[PDB]
Amino acid sequence: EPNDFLVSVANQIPQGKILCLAEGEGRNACFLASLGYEVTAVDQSSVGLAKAKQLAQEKGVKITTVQSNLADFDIVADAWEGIVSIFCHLPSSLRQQLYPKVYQGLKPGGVFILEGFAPEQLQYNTGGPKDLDLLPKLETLQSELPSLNWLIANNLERNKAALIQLLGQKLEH
Repeated sequence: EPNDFLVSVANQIPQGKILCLAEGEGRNACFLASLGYEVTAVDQSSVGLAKAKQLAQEKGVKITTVQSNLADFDIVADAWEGIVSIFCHLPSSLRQQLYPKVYQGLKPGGVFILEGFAPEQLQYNTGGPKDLDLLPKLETLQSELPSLNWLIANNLERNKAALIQLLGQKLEH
């Protein structure tokens, strides 16, 4: 059961290396790997990364390059066709550090996909962080990756959850 938004925009990611931020599970990574991508699942819990490998072995995908945490993590510039952040919530101070490396890590034409709780999610009891610092508005996230071409930018509310969905593509030279 991979993320529905991710399965909906998978066709927008050029074949190549895809990096999943704090993907823990392995359902999104294995889902993408089943499409022909070279995925690197990065998570902090060795218990999750270990279960990610097992799911890969069962789903028949030789793609699950595990990793560590995100705090002191850096990605090689122009090396990824896609970088996915599904419900990967971080404090403003950390997004200010990460996102710039995310923008630079993306090859021209590569995409950045995000799905997470909107600030109004605080009015619901269906999950997500309580600190508004980890719940930036859709426009604030966009300003953290300004040079990207936003193919999709949705603010959704159902009542139940408040979500933001983004698909940003790095321009061609």
